[PDB]
Parts: sequence; C-alpha cells; structure tokens
Amino acid sequence: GEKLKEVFLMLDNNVVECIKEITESSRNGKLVFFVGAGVSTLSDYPQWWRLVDKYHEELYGSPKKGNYSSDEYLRIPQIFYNVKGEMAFDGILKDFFQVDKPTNPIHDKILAMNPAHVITTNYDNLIDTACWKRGKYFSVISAEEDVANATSSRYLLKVAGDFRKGFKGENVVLKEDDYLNYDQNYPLISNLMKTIIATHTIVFIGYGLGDYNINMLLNWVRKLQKDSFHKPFFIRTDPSPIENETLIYYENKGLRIIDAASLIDSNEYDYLERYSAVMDLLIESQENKFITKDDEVIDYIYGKISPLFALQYIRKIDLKHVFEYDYHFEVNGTVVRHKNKGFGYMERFFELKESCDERSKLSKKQYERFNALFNFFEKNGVICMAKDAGTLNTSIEINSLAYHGKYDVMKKFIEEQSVSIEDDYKKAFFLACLGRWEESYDLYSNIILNSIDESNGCVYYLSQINRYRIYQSITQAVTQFNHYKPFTDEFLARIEREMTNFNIDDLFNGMPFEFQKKYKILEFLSDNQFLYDDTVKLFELTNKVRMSSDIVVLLRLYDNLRFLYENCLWSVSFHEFHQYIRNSMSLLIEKAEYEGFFMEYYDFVNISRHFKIDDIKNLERS
Amino acid sequence: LESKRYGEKLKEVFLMLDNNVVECIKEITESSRNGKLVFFVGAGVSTLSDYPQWWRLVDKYHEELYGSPKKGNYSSDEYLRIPQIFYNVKGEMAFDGILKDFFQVDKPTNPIHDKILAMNPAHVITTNYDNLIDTACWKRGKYFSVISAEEDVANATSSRYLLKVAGDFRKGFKGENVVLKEDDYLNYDQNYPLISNLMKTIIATHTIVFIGYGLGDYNINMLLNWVRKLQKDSFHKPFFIRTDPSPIENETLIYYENKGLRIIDAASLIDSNEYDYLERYSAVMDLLIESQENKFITKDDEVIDYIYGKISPLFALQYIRKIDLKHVFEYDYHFEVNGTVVRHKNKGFGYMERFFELKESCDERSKLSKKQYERFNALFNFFEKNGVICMAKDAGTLNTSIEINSLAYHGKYDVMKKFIEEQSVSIEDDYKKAFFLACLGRWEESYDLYSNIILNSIDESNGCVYYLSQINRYRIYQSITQAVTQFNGYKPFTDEFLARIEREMTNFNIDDLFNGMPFEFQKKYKILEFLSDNQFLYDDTVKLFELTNKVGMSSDIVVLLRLYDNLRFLYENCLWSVSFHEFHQYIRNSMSLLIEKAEYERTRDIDGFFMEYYDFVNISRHFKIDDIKNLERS
Repeated sequence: GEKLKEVFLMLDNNVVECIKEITESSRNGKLVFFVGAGVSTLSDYPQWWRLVDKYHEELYGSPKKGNYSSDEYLRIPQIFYNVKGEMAFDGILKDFFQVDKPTNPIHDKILAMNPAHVITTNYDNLIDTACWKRGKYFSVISAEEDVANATSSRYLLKVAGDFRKGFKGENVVLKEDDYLNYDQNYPLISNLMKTIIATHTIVFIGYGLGDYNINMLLNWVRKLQKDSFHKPFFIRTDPSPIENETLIYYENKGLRIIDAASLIDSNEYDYLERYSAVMDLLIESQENKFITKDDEVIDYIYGKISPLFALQYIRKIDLKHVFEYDYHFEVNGTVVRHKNKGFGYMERFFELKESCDERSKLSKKQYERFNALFNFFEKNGVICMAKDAGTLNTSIEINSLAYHGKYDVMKKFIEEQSVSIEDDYKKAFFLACLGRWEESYDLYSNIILNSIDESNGCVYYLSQINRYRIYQSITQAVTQFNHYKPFTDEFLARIEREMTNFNIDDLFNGMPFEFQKKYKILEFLSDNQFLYDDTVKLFELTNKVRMSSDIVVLLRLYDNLRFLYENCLWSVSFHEFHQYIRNSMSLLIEKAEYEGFFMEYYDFVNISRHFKIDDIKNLERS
Repeated sequence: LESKRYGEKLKEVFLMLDNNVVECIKEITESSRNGKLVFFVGAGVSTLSDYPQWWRLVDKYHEELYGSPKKGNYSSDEYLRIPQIFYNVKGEMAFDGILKDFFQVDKPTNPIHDKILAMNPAHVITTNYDNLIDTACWKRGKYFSVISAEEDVANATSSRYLLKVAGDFRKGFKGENVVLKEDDYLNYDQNYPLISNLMKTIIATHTIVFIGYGLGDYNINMLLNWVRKLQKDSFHKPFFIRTDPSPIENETLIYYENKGLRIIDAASLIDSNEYDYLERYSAVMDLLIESQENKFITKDDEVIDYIYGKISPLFALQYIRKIDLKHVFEYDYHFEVNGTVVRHKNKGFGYMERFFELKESCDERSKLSKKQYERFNALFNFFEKNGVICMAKDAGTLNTSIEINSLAYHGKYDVMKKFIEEQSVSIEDDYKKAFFLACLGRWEESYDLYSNIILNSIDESNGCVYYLSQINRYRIYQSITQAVTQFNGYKPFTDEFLARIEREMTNFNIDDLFNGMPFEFQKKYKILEFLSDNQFLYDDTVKLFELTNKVGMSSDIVVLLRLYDNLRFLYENCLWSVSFHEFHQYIRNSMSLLIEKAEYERTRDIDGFFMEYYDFVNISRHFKIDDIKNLERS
C-alpha cells in the first residue's frame, strides 16, 4: 500500500487524470470493462496460439517452425475447419475448454468499481463466476436471442461468444470467417457493443495494443464525429514500456493508455503484478487512500456536501449515508470513524477548523469551500470529533413557522410576492399546513413546471414528493370525510386526471445523476416508510428498561422533525410520523417513569400536536 | 355517460376481434407487464394534440420561396425539398426564425399521451420534436432522459430514454438540432450515427409499438429495409398502430406483415368517420389498456389461467403470506388474515369470485377444459394450503388454527440430524438441509451447502430456490461474521474458512440481487423483493403501533395470525432470516404488546388470551430471560 502510494505520488498528470475519470466513472455507475485474452491468461486459462499449434499438429503434422502472424492465427483454425470439419473442431474446443481454470484476483478487482456491463472477447466462465460469487448478476449475451432475452440492466456481452450452450464452433468467433462476416452473422451484438461503448466508460484490460478487435473499434471511432464519444481507456500491460510515438499515435486514434510497465517496476513475465498495479491503483484511488494535502480534503467533503447545501437541514443519519458509512455521526454532533480505510479527511477538516493558521495556508477557493462546509457543519450541529468531544449542549432550534404554530405569519408569508422557487416551496408547504390544499397542489404544480429546467433539482424532487403527498392527503381526506364539503368536484377530477398511477418507486430512479449520486440519501423520501430504523431504537427503549439512549432518541426525534419541518416536507403530517411521535414520546415517558425528563418547549409542542386526547388521557392514568 | 357506453363498446369490439389482432394485444400487454415496451410515436400523435404539421411549414416555405401556395399537392420528396431549397436560398436565419415562431406555439397534450404512459414504456423513440410527450412524462411521473443529439447519448442519465430520432428544440429553435431538411434525411448515418445505433439497439431489444405513423412513411421504410438486413427470427416484429381513415387493403397488410410489421389497424377495428382520428387512436390505446386491466375476462378458462399466471410461480414456495398474495395480485384483492378475500382495486372481471364460484359449484368446474381443470386443482391445493378459504361474502364458519410443519420451529433436533445425514434426492432437500445445518450450529457446512445449491441451481428455471439460497448464504454469512465479531475480536470457526468467506463474500450488493434475475425472478416472484431488503417487517410493526395507538374482525387476532403468517413463511420456506435482530425484536414487541393489551382488557372489569402450543414456543424461543421477568412483574 505504501508502494502504490509512492507510485501514485510519482505519477504524471495524464495517468492520474485517467484514474480520476475511471474513479468517477465508477462512482456514477457508468463503467464497462472490456476484457480480453490477457485477463484469462493470468487465471491460467488456455491461450489461442496453443490451439492454433494443436491445429497445426493435426493439419501439418509438425509444430510451427518459428512464429505465425495475426492472419495465420486466424487461418490455421479455418484451414482445420475446412479440411477436418466441424466435429474435430468442436472436439478440440471441448477437451481444451472443459478444463476448468480458476479466476484471478483482478477479476474481483474488475468488480470493485461496480461495472455496468462487461464486454469480454473471452469465452470463459471466469468473469462469469467472478460475478456469480461476487454478487453481481450479469445477463450473459453471446448470441442474438440472448440480446432479445437480455434480462437485467447489466449485461455480459461476449462479443466472440461463449461455451454455455455448447462447445461448438458456431457459438464463438474463433476461425477466419467468424472474423470476416462478423457484421452479417453477429449484427445485434455489434450494435449492442457500439451502443455500450458510446454510452459508458470503456476500460480495455486484457488487450495488447495491436489486437485486431481494438483496431476495429478504432476504425469505428474514426468514423464517429469529434467529441461525440468518450475515449476508451486502455490498460496496457505489455512488459516493455510503450514508446511515446506509439502512445501519441494511439492517444490520437482515441485511446487513453494507462501503461503498466511505465507505472510499476516489473519483470518480463510479471503480468499479474502489472495488472494488479493498475487495478489496485484505481481501487486505492477510489477508497480515498491517496488524499494528502488539505486541498483534496476540502474538495472531497465539498463533493459530498455542496449538494446538500440546497436542503435546510440534514440529519446525522443522512450525513452518515452521504459519506458512505465512513463516519458514523453521533447525534450529539460528534464524529466516529466507522469504515474509513483511507485518509482521515473529517479529522483533517476539524484540524483546519481548530487551527486557524492551518486554514490560513490554504488556497483561496478551497478556503471558500472551507467556509461553506464550516457554515454547513455548524448549522447542522456537527461540532467536533469523538476525541475532541468536550463541553457540548444538545439544544434544538426548529426555526419553522409551521412547527411553532404561528399561523398569521404564515398567512402573511403566503400573501407576499415570491422572489424565488424555494419561497414558492415554503409557501406551498404553509398552504398545506393552513388547510388550503388546492392552492398548495397548484403551487407544487407550478414549482415542478418552473424547476424542470434547473440543475440540482432537489426542490423539484421535494415538490414532486410533496405534490404526491398532498395528493394523498386530499384523497384520503375526501375518503374519510366524504357535514361540510372540503373540495370541489372539478378539482378532484383534475387531480384524478393528473395524479393517476404515479409510480413513487421510479421517481428517485428518474433523475439526471445529480439527483442520483449527489442526493442519494433522499431516496427514502421515495419510500412510503422511512422511520423503521428509528423505530428499532425505540425497540431498544422496549428491549425494556420499562451516551445515554434517552438523549439519543430525543435528539433523533429532533433530527427527524427538524428535517421534516425545516425542509418544508408535508410528509411530517402523516400516519407514520404521527404514530412515530406517539410511540417515541410514549415510550420515553414510560421509561423515565421507570427510572427526571424535564420537558422543554418543543416536547410540549410535540405532545400537543401529534397526540390525540386519549393519548394524554392514557399516559395520564398510567 | 361516455364511460359506460364506451367500456361496453370496447368490450363488444374486443369480442368481435379476429385471432391476429387479439394476439397482438396480448403481446403488447405482456410486453408492457415485462417492462420491455417502447413506443415509437410520430407526427400523427402530435396532430391529435393540435401541434403544427409539416406540409404547413413546407407551404410557408413555398410562400417565401415561390410566392404563391402550391397549385395542388406535393409528394414525399418535395416535402423533403422545399425546406432544403429554402435553406439553400434564404439561409439558416430565416429557417430558424420560421421554426421559432412556428414552434414556440405551445399546444397541449392529447389523452393518448397518458395512454402511452399507461403501459410503463421503457423508452419513447419519437420522430417528433415537441415537448408534449416530454411534458406528458413529466406530469405523468416517468422521467425519460431526453436524447436528440449525440452528447445526449453520452449523458443519457436514466435507464429510460426519450430518443428523439429527428431532434428537439430545447437546446435551441435551430435547424441543426432537428432532422427536417433534405440532407438531414440524406447524411443521417454520418451526422447522427450514435442515435441511429441506439435506435436500432432499442428496436432489437424491446417491443416497438409505432403509433403516430402512416404506413408509407420514409422512416418506417428505413426500418423495414434495416430489418430486411437482419436474419430471420432474430428480432421481435414491431407493432404498428395504423390509424388511417380507410380500412387497410389486405394485400397491403400481407405485404407489410411480411416485411416485419404487425399491423393493428384502427379503421378495421372501430367504426369511425374520416377525420375521426382521436377515436381511432383511443380505440387502439384503450383496447390495450382495457385488456391489461382484466376488463375482458369472460370464460372460466381465462380466469383459471390468469390466477395460475400469478400463482404457479409461488408453487415453488412452501408457504405464502396473505400480504405476499396481496402484492402478487397487484392489490386487486386485499386478503384478510383469517383467509377471506376483499375486493380492493379490481376494476375488471371479478376473477377470484369466479374462482370461488368454481370452488363451490362442482358442476361448474365440471364443464371446464381438462388442462384448466388441472390448473384449478393446482390453484385449489394452493389456496387451501395457504389458508385462503372463501370470499368476505362467503365468510361463514371459520377457525384460525396455524400449522407450522417445520422441524426447526417445533424444536426437534435429532430428527434434523437424521435428515441432515441422509442422501438428498433434490436441490430443495439440500436447501432444507442447509437451513437445518444453520439451525444446529453447523454454519460452515450450511455455508458450503448453500454454495453447492447456488452452483447446482444456476442452470435452472424458476430460480427462487437459487435466490433464497443466495439470501440465506449471505445471511448465514452475516451470522458467521457478527457471530465471530461478538464472540471473538471457545473457538467457533477456523481462520481459513473465515478467510474463505471474506474472500468470497466481499461487498455483496444485496440491493442488486433482486434486480439480477432473468425476468422469471423479476415479474413472477416480485414479492420476494423484500428479502433483498434488510428490513421487511416495518408495515407489521405499524399495526403493532395500532396495539399502542393504545388500548367485526378484532385487531388482536389480526396480529396473532399475521405473526403466524410471518413465522410460518420464515420457517416453512427454511429462511435463516428468522434468526435475526429484526425478527427477534418483532416477536418480543408483538408478544409483549399482546400480553399488555390483553392485560388491559382484563383490567377494565370495573362494573383472556389463551396461549396454545405455538405461542409458548415463540416466547420460549425468541425472548430472553429478562423479557419473561419484566412481563412477569408487569
């Protein structure tokens, strides 16, 4: 790990930017590995000039006096197939490919970046079984009815073919005319290959750089326009370092060559250390093992948090998810390491937070990032580390006019002119609180229509959710009430006409990767239920005693209700959250009865708001 | 008014269909239910929603190029040319200006736009350049990531595209953005290559339903030349909703069916006038929608087949909860936990009611075909095994006895040791042996056995036993890892097997596992999606919150029978997920709150809960000692 650290610190600009692009192209889920023969060779799988030599032994009688070229690699099978036949051919493929080699380590490293598809030209089950054992189902395609029955979103496109539906010759591209009428006998695999190439990030692994198929792709990308496609990355693992004229030529043809010989010191047959040099330089890049200076610290945290600036409050739970469980955030505002196996970046963030001269020797842009992250983490309550956890209070400040009660201020705020879309979002929530639900529905409709054409569309999403939830409150409102007439029938036909079978599941999987990677945490708002984990810690309260747990569930109730009211979410007004406050406050009063529990203003509001009268009656008599 | 006459009208139209059209509606219906549907709409869709047509703009071009309107009618090439002459004489600026003031006119959507989105299309490949299908998808709730140029293919975001083959006017009312002029249709394969390959890929993978198209339609001819280049039976034939006013001549239908289309004619389906387009489009679209909503089921054969199509998946499971049956019938019948059936969303033919009518009347099932009689016997043994007895109407005398016939739940260990030490004639016997090995502590052998079940049941259809061995492999992996984490860190497991499961069970994405199956474990066993979820008892926990939204079907029996549904589903299906934190706390909370409430309705006697064998086992098994201590003193 120190060796790849020093190798990483001794990289030029081009290679390290290539590792950045494969890293973020991994994190976007837009990565496709295009492995070839050299991947299988590491895992001891049979090569092809051996079988060509076998063909030579049965066709010419002797081995080859010397060396072939690429065409005789394509031809001694074709001569074999035209003289001996298909039966001897399929028999040789049978006893030469029923030999079951294992996988190599880089197979698991292939799957360490979450590839979408895997487009191999190999015909082994090794990447297959690495994906089976791995836990990623790639729906295997080697013929055309396999394209028609391509099952998952994640394919396993064997361009050459495979040997699952038989150790035959038709199943795979081996012989000469298999490489000659490829566009007539495999058309759908060809178009699917070129589509997956054009949409994803293609990372060639098991390939030399002369490689007939690589030349076919470079002729094809030569046919494409300039800057229409993403350039395929090429992990080159030849023993010699590449000549820079070759590198200039193939970088201009469209490859982005990550050479392994020019990256790590290796021997002549030292392939697995070259492949694993590149693959683990990628993996140790994406696991934040390479962050050194403060600039990459303040940038990384900004890359996880400058999404969430558009939200008014973020729970500690949501920050735990948005840092990918690397730091379990304790609800008093402190930080615990949970899975961070790279550079400690939160600790460097608090070290810059403490020492002013350390943030003083920072670049001005990253100093502005540090001010933004600073105002963030002080606004949300994340104060220090667990080490630096000294004197701390647990005061909650829910600065929303709907939660404190104040109605006339909400009526004044509704009757103003909105200078923003977020002001229309808060006005839509206050209209939802004051009963005027038709006007709130129409206002969320206007927010949706006015914030389609906008980046970081969380206000679009939360108006989408709150539109559908105020739709649910209107529908179950007129279902339990229908006395008085709440809403007219024409608006009811309007929302039954618009809000038809609104797939709430597909809504989160419906966003331009800015609401897929950046605001991943808001996925629970597409879920109908989202307080089940918090309910489980209420089951700690009643894994009965009939950092203390009581303050943990108070501060987590405060995290929830502050997240729901300050983000102006109508989801606070529902069956799940009302029963969540009933159960939380009920079990807290009962446990505190078993062992204080001085109630401040907020808990008075929670009991006065969320309970019914028989709740205070029952906890009065009990 | 309209919907009654209308629904009965499409009912009679459906009953007066030939074989070919009704099979086409079946294929678009199941191709909708598989999520493999793509609508390929064209100009005639936009015209219904009052959008400007193209010979009007060609006439505008004629008015600015020739001065007069056209003396008569053009053909297809002059439709392609008077813009190109305009662009070569006037320029790009007058061209983009005419496209500006002729396409900033905001027409609305039509009703069939929502009907397009009623089948859950994956992609929408329009040749239109309007925002109407777009805004129908915005308002609809389906985000289709819009592609009209090539960097849009590169930044194609969701799995669901909106492929505008011609182009669009969001990045400008320009001429380069769209395919309108002649060379836009001439160097299409050099200027739009990636859109072309993406079109042909989406055509080859999905079910393509042409809507807004005439049948001569240059682009349709381009696709028919392309599918002429393909092999025989390599592709699925594109459906063609034809809405010309005249009925199609059968020679034309023979020719274009042979070229590769599957023509659903609208004029030969409904009686309509000459400019009666929206009733023709809506005839086809609502014949599709009223087919998929089971509004067309008449005979008993389609009843017993439909239920079999939802249940013959679930035969491979040993027990199915009432909740899972509610999901597998798509909420059409809310199943009550005493075994009765309540209509919840069934807006088509009552098929469960016909099923129980065949269940009651033996002479009614006697006049059934022999194959569907065998289906009825299989569904019968199913619904009597799971407990679904009658309707809510037919709910008369009924008991609520539970029968958990699993050797792990009743306790019996020596019988499990004997059953482990036998020879397994099946894979499911290896699955039950793997679960019993998991119960008896031998977790290394259970892990290796689930590994063998996975390796031996890759090459098999209806792989729920594959999936549940996958889940139980990962959960027995979790029990080994948190087992050695709470006990270590006696010697439970060797270090080499620990490096073996850390080497194999690396970052196993439990989320992707359900979205990892050959559509037989995606549509058929959709309900087992909650087993890919770490938590699955939250809804049942909410009805425990009814018990502590505190105190004719009583709620107490409902939560007893639902606990019985859960624990029977977890033990009879040999799921190791029963042995975990969620389910142990679920039994602690359920039995705790039931004993406390039953104490309360003992407590107000100011002027019950007899436990049988199973509840004794639940308290003896799932509790800890301080649980019976605390409920003893309380």
